[PDB]
Amino acid sequence: TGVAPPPPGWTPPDRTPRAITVRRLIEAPYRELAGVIDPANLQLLDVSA
Amino acid sequence: TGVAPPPPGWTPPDRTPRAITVRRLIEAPYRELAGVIDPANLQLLDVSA
Repeated sequence: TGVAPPPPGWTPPDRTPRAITVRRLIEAPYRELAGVIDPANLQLLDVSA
Repeated sequence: TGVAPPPPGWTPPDRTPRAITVRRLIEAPYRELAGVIDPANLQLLDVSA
């Protein structure tokens, strides 16, 4: 025959999870602990926490 | 013609949010704070809170 069938099917999504390339680790300063931890528990926190 | 078509369609619900007419503001007494706040944080609360 002359005609040919082209690819178009469903084109499944390519989820295939990849590893994260951009990232970072940090230490939480007192600013967040002040606003996310209640005073009663915060005051008992030692300086080395 | 003689016959006429009456309204009945779907009668869409009238959601159309309105403003609240009845309301009030209050100050929470110690009764609720006692039962909703743990003792450790409550005891540190000043008298002016």
